[PDB]
Amino acid sequence: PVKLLASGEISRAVTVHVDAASAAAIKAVEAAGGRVVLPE
RNA sequence: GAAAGCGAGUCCGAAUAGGGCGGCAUUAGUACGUCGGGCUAGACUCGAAACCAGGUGAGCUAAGCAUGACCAGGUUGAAA
Repeated sequence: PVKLLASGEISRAVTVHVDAASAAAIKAVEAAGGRVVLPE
């Protein structure tokens, strides 16, 4: 499976479809505008 | 990180000392080739004494069995 990690900092609206993400990765996509969709 | 796992953080720990990593001030790989070296094969070439497998030999020699052959001449003089 995939994973999102907080390294880049430009801020933009993005909708991510990863299988998991780090605390500061989710709390970075939302703060910049956008949703992170993790399955059931 | 032993792992679960967490993630530019993570591991010991009960939070503060530190290991390893990131940013590093910071630069990049991958495929094929030729060459250096490594590993694995007989591994630069040549050489054992030996160990193991299957077979060949008793026409030599050691013996055994079957059936044949051989021992001039002279001396001594047992029992009965």
